[PDB]
Amino acid sequence: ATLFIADLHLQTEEPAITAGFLRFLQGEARQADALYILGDLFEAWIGDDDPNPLHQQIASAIKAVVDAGVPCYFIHGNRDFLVGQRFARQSGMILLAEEERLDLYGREVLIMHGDTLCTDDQGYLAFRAKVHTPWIQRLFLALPLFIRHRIAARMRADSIMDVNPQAVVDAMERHHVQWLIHGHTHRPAVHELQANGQPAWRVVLGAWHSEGSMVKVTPDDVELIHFPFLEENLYFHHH
Ligand SMILES: CN(c1ccccc1C(=O)Nc1ccc(S(=O)(=O)N2CCN(c3cc(C(F)(F)F)cc(Cl)n3)CC2)cc1)S(C)(=O)=O
Ligand SMILES: [Mn+2]
Ligand SMILES: [Mn+2]
Repeated sequence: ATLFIADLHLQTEEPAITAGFLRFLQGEARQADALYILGDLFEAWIGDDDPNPLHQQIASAIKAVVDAGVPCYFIHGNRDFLVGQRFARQSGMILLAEEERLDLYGREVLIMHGDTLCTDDQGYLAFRAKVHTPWIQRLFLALPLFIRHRIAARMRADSIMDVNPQAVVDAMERHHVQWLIHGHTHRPAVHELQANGQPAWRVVLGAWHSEGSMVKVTPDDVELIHFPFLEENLYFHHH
């Protein structure tokens, strides 16, 4: 089986989510054929030179899954678009483009973070166009670390709408697929539509707010799965 997760929004202020992700990496992830992280792994990112210890802890935990034989892939989200090749090397992850077409046990499946499907939010799209401009990224990354931290703290306070239906059909027909997996919208669901004159499905991941969420693809089915962060130890009413 192949696993997909997204929108964990890891941050030091939310240690329970970090604990849940480490348990996931130590258990379920080790049995997968591959692990895809479709964006928003971190709540924020200001560059791979950030000494934030959470970054090194996450990188080591993912690297252990990679060393165990499970290839791990990453597509950027709107929160962590500055994740670069230095962190990819530390974690063992492979960085993918904003859109990729996968063969999963015969299925042609398109994957993306999903924010590019939100073509009605012109305000966010203008932000995305700016922060994805290469010279703007290079200029920001050249700033001192403490300056970048101050900018990000203010910009987070300065800065979710849903996808546009026609944008979904356009992407699914551009890639000629009947399956699409994405996150960003934080609305876990399975939507049936029509693309390429045939039934098609858009599978949406959930954010790691109170419980975990993943999509598991097998040769036989597609599974949207919700699970608790930590080991809920059972313990023991009247008639
Ligand atoms: C969907 N959302 C939005 C909806 C509408 C609009 C935006 C978003 C949105 O995604 N905003 C957002 C994303 C990441 C962070 S950040 O803290 O991680 N960080 C990243 C690096 N970053 C700069 C800064 C610059 C420069 F200073 F030059 F401007 C350049 C460059 Cl290249 N990167 C500083 C900030 C902070 C805010 S929403 C509800 O916010 O989630
Ligand atoms: Mn998200
Ligand atoms: Mn997002």
